[PDB]
Amino acid sequence: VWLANPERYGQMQYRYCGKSGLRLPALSLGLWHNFGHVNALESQRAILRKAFDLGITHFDLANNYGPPPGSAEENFGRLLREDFAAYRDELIISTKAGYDMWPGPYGSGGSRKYLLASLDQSLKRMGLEYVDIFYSHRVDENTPMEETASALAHAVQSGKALYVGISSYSPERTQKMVELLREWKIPLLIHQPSYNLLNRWVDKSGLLDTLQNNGVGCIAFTPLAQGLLTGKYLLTEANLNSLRLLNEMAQQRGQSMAQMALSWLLKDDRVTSVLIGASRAEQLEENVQALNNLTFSTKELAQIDQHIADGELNL
Amino acid sequence: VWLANPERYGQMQYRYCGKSGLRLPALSLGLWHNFGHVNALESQRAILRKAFDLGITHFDLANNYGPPPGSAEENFGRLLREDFAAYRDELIISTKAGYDMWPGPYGSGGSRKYLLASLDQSLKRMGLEYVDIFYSHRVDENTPMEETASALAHAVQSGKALYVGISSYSPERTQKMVELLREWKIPLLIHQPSYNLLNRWVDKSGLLDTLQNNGVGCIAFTPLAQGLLTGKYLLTEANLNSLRLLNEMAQQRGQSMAQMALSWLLKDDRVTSVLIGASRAEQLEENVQALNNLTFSTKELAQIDQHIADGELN
Amino acid sequence: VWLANPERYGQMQYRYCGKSGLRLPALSLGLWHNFGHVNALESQRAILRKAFDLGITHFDLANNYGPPPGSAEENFGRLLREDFAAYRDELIISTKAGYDMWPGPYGSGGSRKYLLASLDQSLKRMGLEYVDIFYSHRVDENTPMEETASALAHAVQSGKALYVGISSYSPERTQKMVELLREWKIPLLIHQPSYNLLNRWVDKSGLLDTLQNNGVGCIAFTPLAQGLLTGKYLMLTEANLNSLRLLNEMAQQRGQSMAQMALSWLLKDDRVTSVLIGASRAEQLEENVQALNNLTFSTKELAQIDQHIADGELN
Amino acid sequence: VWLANPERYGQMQYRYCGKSGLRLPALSLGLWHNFGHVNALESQRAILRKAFDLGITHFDLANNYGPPPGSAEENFGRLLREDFAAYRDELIISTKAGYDMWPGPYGSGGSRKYLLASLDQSLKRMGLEYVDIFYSHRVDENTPMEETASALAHAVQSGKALYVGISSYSPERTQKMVELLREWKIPLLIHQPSYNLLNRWVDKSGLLDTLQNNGVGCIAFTPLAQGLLTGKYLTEANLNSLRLLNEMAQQRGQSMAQMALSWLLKDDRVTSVLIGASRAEQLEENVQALNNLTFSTKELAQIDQHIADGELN
Ligand SMILES: [Mg+2]
Ligand SMILES: [Mg+2]
Ligand SMILES: [Mg+2]
Ligand SMILES: [Mg+2]
Ligand SMILES: [Mg+2]
Repeated sequence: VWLANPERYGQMQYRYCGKSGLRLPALSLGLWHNFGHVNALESQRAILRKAFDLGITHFDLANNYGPPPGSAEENFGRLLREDFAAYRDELIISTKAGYDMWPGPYGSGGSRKYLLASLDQSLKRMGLEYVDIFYSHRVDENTPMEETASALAHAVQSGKALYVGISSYSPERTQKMVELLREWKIPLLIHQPSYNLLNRWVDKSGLLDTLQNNGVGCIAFTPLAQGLLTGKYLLTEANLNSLRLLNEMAQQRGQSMAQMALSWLLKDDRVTSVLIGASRAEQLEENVQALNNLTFSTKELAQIDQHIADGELNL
Repeated sequence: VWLANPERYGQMQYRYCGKSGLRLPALSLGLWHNFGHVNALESQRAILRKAFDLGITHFDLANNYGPPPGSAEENFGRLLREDFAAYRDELIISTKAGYDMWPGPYGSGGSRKYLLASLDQSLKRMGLEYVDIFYSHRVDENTPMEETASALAHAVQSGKALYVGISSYSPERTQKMVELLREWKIPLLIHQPSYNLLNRWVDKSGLLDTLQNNGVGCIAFTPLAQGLLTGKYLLTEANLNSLRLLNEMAQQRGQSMAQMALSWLLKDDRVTSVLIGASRAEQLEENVQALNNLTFSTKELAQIDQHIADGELN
Repeated sequence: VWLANPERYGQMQYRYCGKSGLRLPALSLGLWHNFGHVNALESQRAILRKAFDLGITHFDLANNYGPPPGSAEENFGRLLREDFAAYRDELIISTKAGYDMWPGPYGSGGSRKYLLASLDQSLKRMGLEYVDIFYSHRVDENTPMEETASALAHAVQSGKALYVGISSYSPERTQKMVELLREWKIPLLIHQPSYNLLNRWVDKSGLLDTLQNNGVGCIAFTPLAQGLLTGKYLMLTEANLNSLRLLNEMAQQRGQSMAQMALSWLLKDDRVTSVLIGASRAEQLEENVQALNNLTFSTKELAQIDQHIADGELN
Repeated sequence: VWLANPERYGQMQYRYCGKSGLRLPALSLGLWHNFGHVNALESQRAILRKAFDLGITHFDLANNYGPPPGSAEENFGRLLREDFAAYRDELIISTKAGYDMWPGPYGSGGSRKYLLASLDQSLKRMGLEYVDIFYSHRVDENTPMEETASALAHAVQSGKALYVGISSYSPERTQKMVELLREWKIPLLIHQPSYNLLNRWVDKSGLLDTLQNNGVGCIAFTPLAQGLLTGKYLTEANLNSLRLLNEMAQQRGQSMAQMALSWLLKDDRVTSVLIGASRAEQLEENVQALNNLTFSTKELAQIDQHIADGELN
């Protein structure tokens, strides 16, 4: 019998997701790694318990997370049953379909066949009646967006998803999805782009403007650029020199490199949340302290950008 | 085996709820207090049985009623199983979501997540396939009403609620909710404001007009002003003085103070029902007698208001 | 094990119901009487089996048929399970709600509460997943027809009724229900009025114009005027009886019983989809279906029939 | 325990169905014959396993396939449970209602009663929660198309079919069905007409254009004209011209059947051809039609002349 920390909601910051009434914690837990069959369940159990004890109420999955595919959803489902039976209505659970999941022409893409069959598979693996958010995981240029939208719509109408999201859609395609969903009287809840210090496509492309204009939230995937924006590597000598200079700016702020990278994303109120792909419980404890310093000077932002340019860190 | 009073429908007055074809008893039972795990089930049983024997067919609940939260729904569900198994289709059962119910950001307010997870919890606690009326229990300024309305609409489309209501919404927000639900071809059935002799926000604000203009019914919550209108207290000296003068008017009518307060709400067609929160069976027998004198003269209505103004009883 | 007549579809006439693709037998069986707990089930069984062996595929019920109320549905459900388990998809089963069924304010009228609670009760009594036609049984002036229509629409969308009907609605109210159901993209299937030789409200009112203009079928209730148009009575006046005697003489000249002529008269053209026969024994069905052998009337005969009705004051 | 061929997706060609995102294999398996209660289940099993091993992921049924009616659905359902329990999400399974299925006024045609009762029967026989495509199997001139379309829409909204199709509808009635389903926000996925070298109503009539303009797929039923466009073989004149067509196939390095299938698949106007195989080896043979999908103008003219001259229509 496990009792979550009674003070779990006392320190975490929650942000409304776009124009919706749904509040996400400013850091959410992603299950892309660390939750497959290659990872001991004991380590997974410690990560989920620590996340919820820190107030992290959103756990982001996809059909193909593991490895092998599906196994993150299976393991999460087991841990939900063991440790979170009383707490499911305090959690926001997502999953997704769009990348390669199972073999053959219906195991990938944006088709109604793949999306609705995959959703049914994910619900069965996780042992849930519904997910809080179902995403289209990526753009399928070969399926008309009307088909994809109408599948997202069916998942909501049929009670298998409370809300729907998209991931890695351009501003123009985001706009079209919002309009198509509005035909079914469903607001697009949320967009999940890759977004961090080193990958600024969402600001350059004007995605953040499209999202605010349509009241859609934004949750940053790979906010730590897969370990580049942590202590980890402290590729080219110029890259590393600029990473060292960024780490010095973080130290000036009393922050770790990772904390500053997360604070940097959470400086825009147009970012709803940042997805932390934590591999041990201590990482969550350290990352959430980013919330202690969310302001940057003009000079700081200019210097950050200048170090990124110098080191050619825009990969 | 319990057999309800065969004459239960013979005396109660029923009112159509706004423009709808649903008839509510002019007095309904509210379960805000008295039905928690802190109250013995035998006392609850005797209240529910008496209410139905008097023709009271509408039982009003909300997710957080108890204490603790959820326990009034649980206890009601047990009693429905034990005593009302043959009668469920003779009852109108409501519940609601909006106030704090469970910890964290999804346990309060107007979101789709909270309303729909809460409704599922309530149906499970009560052992019901659906409720007859599902409410948004209060305004959430931080959820768009489009979202709250769509969640109510989903509850109806999916067969978990027959009708929908709102509680404590301004006239402007109530109008907007009527419009938003009409986009789903669902009429807003009912609004549950606080309304009694001493608190007439619904009238001054224009809400009663908004409800009639849209065919929405009105069920008065705290019609006895939480004891102020029962002579429980017979507060400033001028308050107390005006309460005693009100009680004298009641006595001139052959009524208790509680009975006059209820008759006053029921004096015309602007109120569908008044929600009585009984702690014992006898209170119900006494309150339903209000129906024997629903008439007030112009002079009586003026003198009531004068006493209230004089005592600053607003 | 009971095997229905292999030749059952060979002689019955079927009529498309209004503009729809649903074909009703020109004679249907109604369970208004003879199917209550006051009637032995062996008698009921003989009636249903005979009906179906004659090609009568439409069995018309209502929540309150018995007595007591609901017992016709229960008895029918038992016989369906015992004798018609392989034949349900060959049957058109209807039920209704609108008259007094259970005590109190939700047990009568047109409200969404009553209609939807009642349809659940009926499906449980009959042991069916759905009925083929669900009716509003009568007008409720105190429920808006938008509420009654929405209730019927919900029965269809939820899969508990394939089609919907109304009974005893005026032309103007019929037209409104058609428009209201069309907002849900549902056509009104059918109208069940009382209609027979002695009761021509449907003609005189304009109902038959409304039904044709909107493609709604018409199923005649009490086509034998509760025994007035049979052998039974040959309180009624001497003038009434004299005219009924002369009508029976007309029937005999056509080689028909009075009941057969009364049924042929309704079915003489395409304004009536079916006539509801309320048989109390198997033989009655055999006799009534033979009305189909003579559906033609001359202009002189029609005028003569009306004259005897006027002379005898039989309206 | 049966393990499908790991290389099954490596050679088959898949075509997007109309404007949709659903990819059908260029050859699909039809179960019109060979899957009845008159056919041993071991032979059916070998056929379905071979199909899937070749990458044929679409299996096309209808209520009344057998004989007796319903039996193809029942047998396919058994083989799905035995051999394809892990693979159902890789399959596209259709069924249909429209022709004579059961006795009486509700057992044929286009009515909501028939289509929805029939789909429930088909799901039960097959042991499926839903089919991937549900068809109206033929035109019913006595049911308003609004009724048929609404019943197809209900099958989709209720989760009993992912997509909807029609079969043997004129271009005018096709166009009407597309419009009616669009009122329900459902795209017509696919049309299944009879189409082969000897039967070109779909081209003559304007249908292929109607399908193209509305983004609807086209799957050819009886692509081998019921054995006429194979080795198998009614007049002396007919037989003469079938001999000559066979020579043209031999020039291309094809059997008559391979050429007849290549001819349908020669351009993008056909999504798939429905093969009704009676033994596994036929499928191995027919799939090689994909090796040669090109025809010169001279071949195309010569084919047509042999058919003209032989009376083959
Ligand atoms: Mg696994
Ligand atoms: Mg364990
Ligand atoms: Mg007990
Ligand atoms: Mg028996
Ligand atoms: Mg076997």
